[PDB]
Amino acid sequence: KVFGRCELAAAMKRHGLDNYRGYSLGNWVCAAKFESNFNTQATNRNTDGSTDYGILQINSRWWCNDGRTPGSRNLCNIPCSALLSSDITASVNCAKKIVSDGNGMNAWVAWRNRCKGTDVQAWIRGCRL
Ligand code: NA
Repeated sequence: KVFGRCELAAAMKRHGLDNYRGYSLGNWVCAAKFESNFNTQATNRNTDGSTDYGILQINSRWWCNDGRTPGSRNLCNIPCSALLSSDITASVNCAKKIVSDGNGMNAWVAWRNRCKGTDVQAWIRGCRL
């Protein structure tokens, strides 16, 4: 599923991401734009041979099982394929664990390089929330 910007903002807010660990809704929408272009089916191979899955490009090195990432963990206890669903529940639940790990949203390199310190409220502008 390719989410609309406000459509994804509504879904992330319903699932309790607005101001989760102090990160406003616009930070999460901005991360999703540059990670996945709001596409739940996005997959991208990392150089280390792990893969990133779904709207928030969650890595198989630590967070989900894809059966092809030697020496990896599955700390969200989910198949990585569950991170591609049109229903973002599994992605959001797993993102809450990631952002709680100690480095906040710096875990998402695209957030750090493209969203951090910017006017992220622009990403929820015009949305009925
Ligand atoms: Na894994």
